[PDB]
Amino acid sequence: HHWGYGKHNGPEHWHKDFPIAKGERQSPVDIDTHTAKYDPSLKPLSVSYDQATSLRILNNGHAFNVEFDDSQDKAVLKGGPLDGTYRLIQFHFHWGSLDGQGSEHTVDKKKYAAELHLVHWNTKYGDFGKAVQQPDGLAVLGIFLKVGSAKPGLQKVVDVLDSIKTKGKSADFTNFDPRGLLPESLDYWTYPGSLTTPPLLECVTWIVLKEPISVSSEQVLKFRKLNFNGEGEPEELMVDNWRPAQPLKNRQIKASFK
Ligand SMILES: NS(=O)(=O)c1ccc(Cl)s1
Ligand code: NA
Ligand code: NA
Ligand SMILES: [Zn+2]
Repeated sequence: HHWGYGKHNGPEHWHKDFPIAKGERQSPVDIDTHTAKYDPSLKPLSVSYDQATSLRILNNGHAFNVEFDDSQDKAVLKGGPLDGTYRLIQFHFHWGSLDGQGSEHTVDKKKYAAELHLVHWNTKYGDFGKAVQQPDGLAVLGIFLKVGSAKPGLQKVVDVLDSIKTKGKSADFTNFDPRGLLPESLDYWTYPGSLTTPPLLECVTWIVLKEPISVSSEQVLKFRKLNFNGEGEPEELMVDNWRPAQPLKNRQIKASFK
């Protein structure tokens, strides 16, 4: 037994090994757009990715991670709701078996085909491992994907997936520019939450962009050819690797835009 996204190990089972799954600040949530309040004290988001150094791409049996050098302030997120500098460590996606599902956050109950998470840690805590012991340790930039026209800046990711088909495979992945994954607008919603995979730690300031990016049907079809299993094991397609919306509890979602 190990956690996953199947009938016997999926989100309804996670609380048995990770009791915080039933906690007070779990993610994702539904973003009810009429209940979210504009906050004039929020700042524009500052995304500084010009000096990013990607290193490697890894199939971890749950998703694929594109990893970055986080030993200096090379790719950072400031401003917005944040009171510090947050360094990019990795990005990954969640996606569906069908175009009508796959996102973790929803917007007025609408599901997108996929969701991109750019994961950053607060530099005042020194390393990612210490940051995930803190209530303000992480900031995750979430971006919705809809199916339509292709996203050119995603294609290098699509094309390497053949070399990391199965759990545990990694490949060199240098000189990837994450600026190619952003929409035009940086307008956002924000709320306090958690990692959406075990260990489900309640360390995250979520920043979810209002504008989706559009990717082609062929791009998301290639995500769906990945495998949850290892090489030489029975093939189980890596699809529907999303957690559903969780109770909002005593939280307020704020909007950067009126
Ligand atoms: N899915 S997420 O909350 O971005 C996340 C899961 C594990 C991480 Cl490390 S970051
Ligand atoms: Na509100
Ligand atoms: Na270094
Ligand atoms: Zn995620």
